[PDB]
Amino acid sequence: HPETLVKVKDAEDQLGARVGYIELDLNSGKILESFRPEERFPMMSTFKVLLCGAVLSRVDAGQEQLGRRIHYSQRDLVEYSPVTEKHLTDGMTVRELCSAAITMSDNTAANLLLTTIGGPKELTAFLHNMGDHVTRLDRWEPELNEAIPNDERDTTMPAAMATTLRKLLTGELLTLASRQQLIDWMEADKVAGPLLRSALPAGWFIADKSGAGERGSRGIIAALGPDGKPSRIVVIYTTGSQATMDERNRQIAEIGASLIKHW
Ligand SMILES: N#C/C(=C/Nc1ccc(Nc2ccccc2)cc1)c1nn[nH]n1
Ligand SMILES: N#C/C(=C/Nc1ccc(Nc2ccccc2)cc1)c1nn[nH]n1
Repeated sequence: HPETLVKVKDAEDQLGARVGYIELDLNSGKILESFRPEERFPMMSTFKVLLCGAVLSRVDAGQEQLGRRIHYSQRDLVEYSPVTEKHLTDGMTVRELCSAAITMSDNTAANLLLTTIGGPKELTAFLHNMGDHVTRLDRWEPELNEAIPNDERDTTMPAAMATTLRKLLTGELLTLASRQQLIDWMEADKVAGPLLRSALPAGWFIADKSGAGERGSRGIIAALGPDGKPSRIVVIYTTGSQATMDERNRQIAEIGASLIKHW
């Protein structure tokens, strides 16, 4: 609804940054609303959903098993690895690693899983092969969050990301088992999900993955709807802001309030 585009432009004014925004009907894929749909923004940890989509595609093809145990060492740990740093001794299964990557944004889990699929080049190839010709992963955690201005490494476009997430959650790319697991991991997000669930009306469904990078970069991808069922995908990215979190969070509050008011 254009009143939500007003809030998006309000956010650009107040944040001093570019905001990219899409609402997509989950059933048809129709763009309901867009702002900078085909500009590039760093994905940050929102890529971890696409990563686990590629992992589940391999599980579906018998190329991977969710219960396969992965071992690793102290020198593999990168910044912000709250789950993996506790299983050097135990190791973790593929399923636990996707859970940690998606619900806790665990960076080492993401890097372990990237290795399993062939690295950033193969994630990019997976995306291209499902019709996303622009989303690209180039680097590993934590460098892929660098967000250098004008750098196209590790970026998506809001519209491509929205279309890609709809395909993963509801298209024929993944089996029913896999598409349900992917959305279940997103529904269990511990980072942004509890805040969004609190803010939405009672009983709403939300499944999401957020990300944060350098240089003010932030983003969220989400499937949400009333009455316990998702019916829309919403993608928001921003980069370039020097605002703190107070001002940033007031801005998303305003966009989200409008999205719901005009649903
Ligand atoms: N201020 C401002 C900006 C607004 N852009 C924008 C882009 C698309 C729309 N689209 C729109 C569609 C229906 C009703 C009303 C509006 C509305 C606003 C802007 N700044 N830089 N690029 N766009
Ligand atoms: N504070 C505050 C408010 C923010 N609430 C709100 C409402 C809906 C959302 N939901 C949301 C979902 C996806 C992307 C972005 C946001 C997020 C926040 C508010 N003011 N009036 N109504 N809600």
